[PDB]
Amino acid sequence: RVSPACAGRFQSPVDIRPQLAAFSPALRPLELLGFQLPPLPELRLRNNGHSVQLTLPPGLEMALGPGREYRALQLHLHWGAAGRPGSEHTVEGHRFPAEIHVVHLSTAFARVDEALGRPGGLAVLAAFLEEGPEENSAYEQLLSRLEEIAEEGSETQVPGLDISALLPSDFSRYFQYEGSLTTPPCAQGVIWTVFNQTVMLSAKQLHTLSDTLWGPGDSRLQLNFRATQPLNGRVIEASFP
Amino acid sequence: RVSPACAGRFQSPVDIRPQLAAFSPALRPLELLGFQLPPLPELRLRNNGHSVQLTLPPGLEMALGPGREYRALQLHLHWGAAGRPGSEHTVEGHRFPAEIHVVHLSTAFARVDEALGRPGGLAVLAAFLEEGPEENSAYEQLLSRLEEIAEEGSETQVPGLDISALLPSDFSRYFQYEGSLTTPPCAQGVIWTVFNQTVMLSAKQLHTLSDTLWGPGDSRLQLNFRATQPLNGRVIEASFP
Ligand SMILES: NS(=O)(=O)c1c(F)c(F)c(SCCc2ccc(C(=O)O)cc2)c(F)c1NC1CCCCCCC1
Ligand SMILES: NS(=O)(=O)c1c(F)c(F)c(SCCc2ccc(C(=O)O)cc2)c(F)c1NC1CCCCCCC1
Ligand SMILES: [Zn+2]
Ligand SMILES: [Zn+2]
Repeated sequence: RVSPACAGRFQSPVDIRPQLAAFSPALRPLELLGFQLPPLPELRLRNNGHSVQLTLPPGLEMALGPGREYRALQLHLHWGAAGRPGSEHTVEGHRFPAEIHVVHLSTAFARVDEALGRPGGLAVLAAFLEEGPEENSAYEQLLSRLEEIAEEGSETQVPGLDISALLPSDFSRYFQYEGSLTTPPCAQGVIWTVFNQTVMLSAKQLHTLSDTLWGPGDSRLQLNFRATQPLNGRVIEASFP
Repeated sequence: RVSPACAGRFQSPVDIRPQLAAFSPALRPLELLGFQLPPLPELRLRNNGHSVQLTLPPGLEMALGPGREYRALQLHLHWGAAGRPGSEHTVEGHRFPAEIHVVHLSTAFARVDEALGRPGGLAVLAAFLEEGPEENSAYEQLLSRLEEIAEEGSETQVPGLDISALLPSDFSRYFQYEGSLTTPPCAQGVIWTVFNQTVMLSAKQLHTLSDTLWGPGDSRLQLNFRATQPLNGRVIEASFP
């Protein structure tokens, strides 16, 4: 009730139906610069009670295309529980075990509050997390620290790492649509890019993610995804036919 | 010299090469509501020395897509001289006799100065004017008042008119890209939408447009178009296959 933007017509997340997506060959491969960080200075990894977030340093540049430039602010995760998936986006009604969001600010804006609700002011890179056979070493750097931040509102410093190693290797094949933040204030104008390729974590890693953190009260931080929102006439674009 | 933004990477106008345009079926028909203005109140028509400009009232609403809405501010024209075309955009190297620009402000920005340089802050609808056998009634309402404002800096008031009648037939067929103002300050982040189809004016009308107005000094106000700029990797989109 408190935030009217959460009742907007063009909200996220959405159910991606690839057959109804529009092939748009203007959608070129995503470009990331400066994501391969040195170990120092350290970054802050926080259990904010709704997700686990990693705050990103200055100098991480992302482009959705020529002239569509962004700076990375933060990344965070959405996940489920034992035997329950918890991605935000779905594909043909299928929910994936978890989802990573890397949130960026258009280089036309100095602050988030100026970008909120402005077209293209914020851009999110989203990838699904699925079970694979191997321990994912980039994820392990964060997941091995969740026990330190089990309590709601706690944080810890972690060394810099290759942030791009938390995303799929295929930056060419993706869906793109305009939507909203998935937490209040649910501001619209957010460009969502959802990778075709998924990222693989071990079963143990997925369990660590869903079973370690606590939220508000004595409740487990689990199932922290927003319900699917209707496209309401928006057409999802795809970078591939 | 005065405006370094004019040497930016993502400037307008550009040469449109339809075979290299990217078709995206997500580009829906343009929606223009409130454009059928009544005779009163009257509108300001001004020779500002670079173009002739019609100030538009509040209530002219335009959408480039779902939730991507705009309000029209003004329109103005670009033209050549006797036996010389003066459109700004070109199509496969062909320059048309003239070009009309309807400039709009995004409904996420209260002021033009906030929108300048921000992606999608300003949106321009552009149409080519070419020679036809018949006098165009819509354009005559404006062209017949240019003699009154021949001197640089002079202005008059004209009755309200159907602004949409100045535009081409099919609102589903257009090209679109992101670029700049074509005059200082050459601000980037402008969404340009160029109709596929043209509008037709008589040879007398086109002569009236190019031969009536005076600029700065004792110069005729003619050939008021900027040179073609490189795409620099931008891909022009098309709303039709
Ligand atoms: N999917 S999402 O991008 O909308 C998103 C969510 F769905 C989220 F659920 C979250 S976590 C909840 C918001 C929050 C709460 C507390 C704190 C803190 O105490 O430090 C920080 C954040 C979350 F942090 C984000 N992303 C944030 C949204 C906040 C405003 C925009 C800029 C940062 C991205
Ligand atoms: N093609 S374009 O849209 O870039 C464009 C031009 F190429 C133009 F050439 C123009 S006219 C030149 C700018 C100007 C000069 C004086 C006055 C005045 O004293 O009233 C007003 C305007 C012109 F007005 C516009 N459009 C205006 C750009 C300048 C003002 C900021 C944004 C509104 C659109
Ligand atoms: Zn999120
Ligand atoms: Zn213009």
